[PDB]
Amino acid sequence: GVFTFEDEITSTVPPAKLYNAMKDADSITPKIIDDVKSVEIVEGNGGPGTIKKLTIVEDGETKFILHKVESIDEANYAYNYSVVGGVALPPTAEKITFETKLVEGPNGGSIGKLTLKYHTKGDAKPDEEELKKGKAKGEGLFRAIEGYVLANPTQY
Ligand code: NA
Repeated sequence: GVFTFEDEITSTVPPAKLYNAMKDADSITPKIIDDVKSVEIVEGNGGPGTIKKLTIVEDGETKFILHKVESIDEANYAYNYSVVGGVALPPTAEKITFETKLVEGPNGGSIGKLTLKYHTKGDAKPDEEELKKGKAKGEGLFRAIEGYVLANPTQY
């Protein structure tokens, strides 16, 4: 089964810029996140369908996460990707998607929804903590991306 959660948020950065930064996740993430060290394309051209491998060190031990790029709606400032392998997936959970949608803000800010789709195996329901870890993680990347942009205004 699949279980969906939606969270709403705002940013001072206009959505067009956040979106650009969002598309450049491979580049930025290793810089902003201490534990992320690299992102490599395994197969695909960076578009939807692409499979990526993230290398991390956590508590000094190297680990791998596997991502799939789900869709892109540039006109709509939407960037979606799923965690398809690695540390975030318990056996009941087959995948976890993170979707980010941005809309025009009142103050030349961005209005955005973070959607988490938790796909479990069979009738299993999501673990409470995994869900909590996943929400924090989604929100975390968004903030990190926002931070990079504030730090560097003209890059995007
Ligand atoms: Na790093």
